[PDB]
Amino acid sequence: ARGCRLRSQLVPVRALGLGHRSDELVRFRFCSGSCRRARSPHDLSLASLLGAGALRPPPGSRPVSQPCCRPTRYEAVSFMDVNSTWRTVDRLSATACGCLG
Amino acid sequence: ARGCRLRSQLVPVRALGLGHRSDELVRFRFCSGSCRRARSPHDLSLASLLGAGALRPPPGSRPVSQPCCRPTRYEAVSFMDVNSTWRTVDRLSATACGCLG
Repeated sequence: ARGCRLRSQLVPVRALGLGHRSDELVRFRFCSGSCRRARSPHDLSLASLLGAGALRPPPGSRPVSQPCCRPTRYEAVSFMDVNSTWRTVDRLSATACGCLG
Repeated sequence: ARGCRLRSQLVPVRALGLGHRSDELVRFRFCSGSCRRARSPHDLSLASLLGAGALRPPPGSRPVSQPCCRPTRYEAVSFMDVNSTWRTVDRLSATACGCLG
């Protein structure tokens, strides 16, 4: 369950950051989880260096020592707005995940 | 400086987690930094949902909501071990970065 995989949850369209206020619930899918199984020699050494405190913190976010769990395919989310007009946002919801990079 | 880019530092071979203990340092390069401007519509909605606490937490790590800063190219690293034998690991060090999302 902690490993990289497709996740999903019903959420209101208004929470999607699309500028709409509809309370209609739509199933939003996304990717999250560990990708340690797909780590390369570079990744393992980076992980070891960080674990040993051998690396000085570069400016900004910490280096990721493994591929990131990201969508490999997407599908559109559609809904009716306040005027009963159909709206569609293409490729907004994930349909598959992978350990990329 | 906080944006995704190639980083570099001299590090002890012993800290690379290779099992081989050397005594010289090697130049190790990696990638780290932000990719916010590279967010896709999916990433933006995921970020909107996470920002509002609209998603229950999936087991393990939180989903990433922007491409990850990862290497796009690598190079070998070689070093002489404590018994005077040269060792090498292909593609151990990064030579270029990209916002892989």
